[PDB]
Amino acid sequence: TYVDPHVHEFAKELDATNISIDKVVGAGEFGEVCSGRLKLPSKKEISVAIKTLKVGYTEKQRRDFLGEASIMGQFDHPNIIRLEGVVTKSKPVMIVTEYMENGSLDSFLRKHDAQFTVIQLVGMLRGIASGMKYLSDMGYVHRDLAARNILINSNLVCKVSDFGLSRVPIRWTSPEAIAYRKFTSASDVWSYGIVLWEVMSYGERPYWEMSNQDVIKAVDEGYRLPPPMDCPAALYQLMLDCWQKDRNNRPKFEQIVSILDKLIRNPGSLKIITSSNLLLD
Repeated sequence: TYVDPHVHEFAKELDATNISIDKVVGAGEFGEVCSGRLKLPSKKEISVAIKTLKVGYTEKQRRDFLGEASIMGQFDHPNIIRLEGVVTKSKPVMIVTEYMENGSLDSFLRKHDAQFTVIQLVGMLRGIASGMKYLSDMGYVHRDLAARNILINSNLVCKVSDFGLSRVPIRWTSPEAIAYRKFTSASDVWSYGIVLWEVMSYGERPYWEMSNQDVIKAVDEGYRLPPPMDCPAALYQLMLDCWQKDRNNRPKFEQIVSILDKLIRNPGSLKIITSSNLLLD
């Protein structure tokens, strides 16, 4: 079980002598983002992502910044970004996480439109579902599950990131969560359906640039995102199931993992294909 903080309980204090910065990767919400190397206590050296808190931060910025680490540090799963530790006893304050060579999944897929096999895409999707199954098992609702918040490593393994918004983005949010803030693991399953569409669409924006008001109304009326080009029937059906109006009828993450595993095991089933406008379901 996840425990809501809203920390040294769940984050290791790293010695900065063990951190080296290699590359600066622009700015983040709270400070700079870079990558580098971390020397572990066993002397092994690994690549890491490093984020710092800006000079002259406010106490609220510090709390929000480190709050993400206190959440991430609760999880230890191959499809959830690993927290290596924090530096708080010296400034700038830092959060150190596993390095992901290929960055955010949506921007990565946009660079490689139609360049992966359907089995490669399903492998990515299975990793994301496995990470979500763990988070939901822990009682955590993500609330911001989207391809931009999944990171992908050199071996194409996808891992859930960005713990800033959840606890024990209209296009990605379930209708009930929009209507009255009913956030549950089933609203994360809705979001997963959107990520499934993003992946199969190679990082197309869900609902493109539709007015937010129209995204809300259309989805409420029963309209759904259309099948991506050449989308396996099984995967479009999975999207539709994740997008059931009644949250009790959506699959659980465990079922999603199971569905994907069966597709990986019988790849011929992916050969059955479905045949900027929404479809009435």
